Amino acid sequence: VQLNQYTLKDEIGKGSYGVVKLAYNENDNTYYAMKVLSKKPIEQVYQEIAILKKLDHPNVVKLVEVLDDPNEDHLYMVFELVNQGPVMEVPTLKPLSEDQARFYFQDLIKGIEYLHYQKIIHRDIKPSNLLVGEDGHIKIADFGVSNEFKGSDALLSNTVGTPAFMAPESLSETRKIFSGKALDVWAMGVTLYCFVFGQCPFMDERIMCLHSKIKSQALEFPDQPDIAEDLKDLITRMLDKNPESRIVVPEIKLHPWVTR
Ligand SMILES: Nc1c(C(=O)O)cc(O)c2c1C(=O)c1ccccc1C2=O
Ligand SMILES: [Cl-]
Repeated sequence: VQLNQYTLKDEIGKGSYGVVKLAYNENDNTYYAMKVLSKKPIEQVYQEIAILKKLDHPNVVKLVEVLDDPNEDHLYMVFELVNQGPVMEVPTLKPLSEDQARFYFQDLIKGIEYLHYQKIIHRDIKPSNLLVGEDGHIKIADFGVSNEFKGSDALLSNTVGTPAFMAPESLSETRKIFSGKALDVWAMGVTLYCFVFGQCPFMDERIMCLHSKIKSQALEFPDQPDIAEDLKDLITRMLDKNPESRIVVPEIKLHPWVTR
C-alpha cells in the first residue's frame, strides 16, 4: 500500500478511531506512525488535528502532516513514531515496580501540566495511550476526544473516553456540568493504580455496574503487591470521588511519593 511518499506497513496500534500502522517515508528513509481513519462523525477528527497542531512538548506525540483527499474515504495522520509503544497493557500479571511507575508518572505529570497550560483536557489518559519513546520517556497520545477551553478550566457536560477511566462526576445521567482538569487527574489516578497493580481499581463487565462502582464503590487496595503508604495516599487523593476536594496537579507535583 502506497500513499504518496509513505509505504504502509503492519499495524502497530488500534482503537475506536481505526488503526495506526508503521509507515516508511521514502523521501527521508524514516519510519513514522500512520493513523488511518475512515469517514464513518468526521468533525471530531479535525478538532483532534487542530489540537495536535498546537502541541509541541517532549511528553506529547507530534503530528507531522495530514493526508486528506476528498475522493478517498480514508484520512491519514502522520506522527513521529514513538517506537517502544504503550508503556503497559491492562490487565497484566506483571505490573511495574514502584520506581518504574514513579519514573513514568513523572513524565505524565509534565505532559498533563503542559496540556492544561495550553488549555487542553485530554479526556482519555490511560496506560495504553502513554507511549514509550526512544529515550525511554512517555509521550501522551490519542487526542481523539480531547477538549480545548477558554479561561482557566473547561466546563463540560459530555461523557467521552474509556469507561474504566471515566471520572464519577462525568457519569451523571442529568447532563450536569463538571470541570475538566479534575477529569484528567482522576484518569491519572486510575493510570497510576494500573501501573502498580496491573488492573483497574473499578471493574465490571456490566457497564451499569461499572458506572455504579466508579460512582459509589470505595477504593480498595489489594493485599498484593504491598505498595508504600505514601503511594496509597497519592492514589486515594487522585481518586477522590468529589472533584471539589480531589488533589490538583500543582499538588501532585509536590506529593512526597512523587518527589522521593
Ligand atoms: N495512537 C498513536 C498516536 C495517536 O493516536 O495520537 C500517535 C502515535 O505517534 C503513535 C500511536 C500509536 O498507537 C503507536 C503504537 C505503537 C507504536 C507507536 C505508536 C505511535 O507512535
Ligand atoms: Cl489501558
